[PDB]
Amino acid sequence: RADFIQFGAMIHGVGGTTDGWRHPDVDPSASTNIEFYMKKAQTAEKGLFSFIFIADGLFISEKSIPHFLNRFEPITILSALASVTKNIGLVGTFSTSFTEPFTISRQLMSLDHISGGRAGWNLVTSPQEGAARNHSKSNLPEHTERYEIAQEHLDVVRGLWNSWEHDAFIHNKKTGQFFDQAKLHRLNHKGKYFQVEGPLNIGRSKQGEPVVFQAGSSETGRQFAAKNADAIFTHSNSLEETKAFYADVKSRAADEGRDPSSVRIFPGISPIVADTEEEAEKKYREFAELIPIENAVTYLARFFDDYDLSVYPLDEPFPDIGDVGKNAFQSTTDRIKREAKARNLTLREVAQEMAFPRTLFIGTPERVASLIETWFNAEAADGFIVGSDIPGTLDAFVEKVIPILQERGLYRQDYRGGTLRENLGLGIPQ
Amino acid sequence: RADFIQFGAMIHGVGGTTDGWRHPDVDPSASTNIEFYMKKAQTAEKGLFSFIFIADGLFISEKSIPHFLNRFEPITILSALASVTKNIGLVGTFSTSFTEPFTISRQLMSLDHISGGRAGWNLVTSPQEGAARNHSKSNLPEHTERYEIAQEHLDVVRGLWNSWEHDAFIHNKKTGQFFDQAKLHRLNHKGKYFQVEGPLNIGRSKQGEPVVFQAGSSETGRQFAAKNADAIFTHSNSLEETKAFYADVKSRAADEGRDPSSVRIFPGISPIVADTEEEAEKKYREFAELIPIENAVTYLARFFDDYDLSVYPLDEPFPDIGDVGKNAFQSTTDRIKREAKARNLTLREVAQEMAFPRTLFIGTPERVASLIETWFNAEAADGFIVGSDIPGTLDAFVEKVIPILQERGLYRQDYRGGTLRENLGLGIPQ
Repeated sequence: RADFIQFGAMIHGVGGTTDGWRHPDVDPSASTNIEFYMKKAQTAEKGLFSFIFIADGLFISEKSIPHFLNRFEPITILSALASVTKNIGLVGTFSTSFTEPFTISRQLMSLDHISGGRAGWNLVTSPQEGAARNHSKSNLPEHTERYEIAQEHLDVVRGLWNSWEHDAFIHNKKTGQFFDQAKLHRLNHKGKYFQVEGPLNIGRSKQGEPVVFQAGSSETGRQFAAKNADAIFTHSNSLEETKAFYADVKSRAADEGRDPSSVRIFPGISPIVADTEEEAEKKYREFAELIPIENAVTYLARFFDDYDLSVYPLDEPFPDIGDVGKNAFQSTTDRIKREAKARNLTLREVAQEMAFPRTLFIGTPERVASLIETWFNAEAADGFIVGSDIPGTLDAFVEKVIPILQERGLYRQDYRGGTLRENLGLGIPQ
Repeated sequence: RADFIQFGAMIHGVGGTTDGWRHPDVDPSASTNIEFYMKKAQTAEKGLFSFIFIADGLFISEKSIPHFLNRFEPITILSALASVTKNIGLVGTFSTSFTEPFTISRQLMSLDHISGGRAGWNLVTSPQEGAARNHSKSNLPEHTERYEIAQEHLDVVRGLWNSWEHDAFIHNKKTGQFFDQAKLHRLNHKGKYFQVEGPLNIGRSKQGEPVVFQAGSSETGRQFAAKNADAIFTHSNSLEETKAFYADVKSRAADEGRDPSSVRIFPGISPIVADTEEEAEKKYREFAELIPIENAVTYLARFFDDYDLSVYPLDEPFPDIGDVGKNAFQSTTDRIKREAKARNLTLREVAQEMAFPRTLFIGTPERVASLIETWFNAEAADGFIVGSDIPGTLDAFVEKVIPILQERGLYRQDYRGGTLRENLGLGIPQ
């Protein structure tokens, strides 16, 4: 391909699982540990990653995963990371549901100035229902209305970012003209959900304004992202599904009058790289074995409801149970039955793999680089957002996979520039 | 006195005046210049200052002073400064009028974790009226209602900060107990202005929770600050007025059932320190002369409305105009008349001094240290918040005034600790 592949690094504290933090290598305080976040950010920058990504959440219970219980908030951790990094982008999740767009617009643009033009906004339209009750609302608006709110919120945020033209600040000490008043613009916005006069009290950044990311998956969300986003996150459940998503979103973007190459699609992967196939599998198994087996069998039991799995000896082959019946997730049960037979899995192993599935992107650096190249050449991805919950995985990826991609001409030898737009290959608007 | 005096440093970009940025020494981009903010923060830390302070604003027009037009937002710049400082506090202005307390609570507590327990909140109840129209409101609530909103907002913020007990996170890998569920508390708040279920998704910091600052000056604001604040900002218009403010607020705090020593009162000063009296006066005059004289005479004309000041030659003594009449600011006009006669000021000089008054805290390091000691011993101040708009003033203060205060036993030789509470002399609540 003519362009280069890009990577982002999701920094996610003690990770996305219930029990991964119990591994001997995991620092259980990682989610509020500034050293952990700084070290991961600098590892990603060493790998020339275009950005780091901080997810977010606004509602928890006693059953939330450990990372969700106690974690940094995104604009603060990204601003702190700006001071100890140089070129890597800083992408944070903020919802359109609660905060006023003037506040979000200021905070993102301020990060964009602090960082020299590296800010990005992952826009979330639909938080958990319970989040409404943390923000003085009885309930969230309905799906359709949440996307109308999000469109108006984003329009106001981008309108405010353009309050000042890029050359508005003359700073002429001799004449006393600090700014050119013809280059200052009030928004004067009076919409259904927001009324915002302006102007914003911060000007254009070195990349013009922050980059917008979105992870819309529904019909409505795919269309919203194709209309509005610079980059789109998606899943990597299969090459076929991701290829279909990519083609659909790129087509929708053309329908909206955009150049499809200006929308960069980033599936999420969590690769497990080791020097040998067996070593990588051993690392996967160490983490899959952390789940309390009774919890995994109980969750497995949801797909074989007509049986008590407790009578089956754990360390014997998975039973030829399953029959047919009919459950809302029955095609799941036949994939489970087929995999268990294909690899002669025990009941314990089936339970463990269901609680923590094995990534396709597992094995030698050469295999993982080749898979990544294949997805890139197949137009399933313009890049990947790399998770690294298992300790050492980001370091292994940067040290071992990146040099192969560089040697094959798919990855740059150094940063293209100092702004997120430049490193993603986007133009800067004014 | 038995305690030590403390200082904060207000970092304020190109400063608080209309024309100070035109001085040859001022960087006119300072207000969005990360290097400027980092250098000032590190100078204050060199001086063992207990905190830096970032003011804020939420509404501008073409006539706003240059710093207000284009400036960092506080939580972002404070988080960026956390990474490049060690012990100094990080105090930011946020209003209770627009943002939900869950958001403010998270962002402040996240800064408190990033920084190791150095966050502070300057709580503003009453922003400019125009700010309402930047946040989807027709108008701000009335004075009384703004303070009721602020009380409920603060109560929710502090309630959320106590969602987790300080020892809630067990992190027991062997048992799988990440937290003690008996040490997690929902707020379940249902008030007039806010409804917030909780819990917050971040735990206690190394100082428990952030410190609250307030600058209430009205009867209502003084009472609100005495009830709620750990530290209070005020003006330094005269020793007598500041002494009266100090005694009043300390008495109100005792009325609210608090130990008055747990409320630290910080008047604001902008000292101009030089090796000689004449050198310091020369620096003052360089900045006072920057104002376009027609603008200063026009503003001066508001106190002598029954005369055209344009007929009076600029460089002759100030005219014996003024008579009596009666204007809402007439006692001002007699102070002006009396000063102009006392120092034989020209019309130009009177205009310049009105546009930019000369601080009492001007002159040699020995004079400025002695004045500061006098205000401290007179119980006008527990410390001062130091402005340094004139380039070099913070450096001169740190290099020349601080060592005198240390030699006289009024200032520590090193930081008391790494948290803002410790350095202010406050206890930590749990």
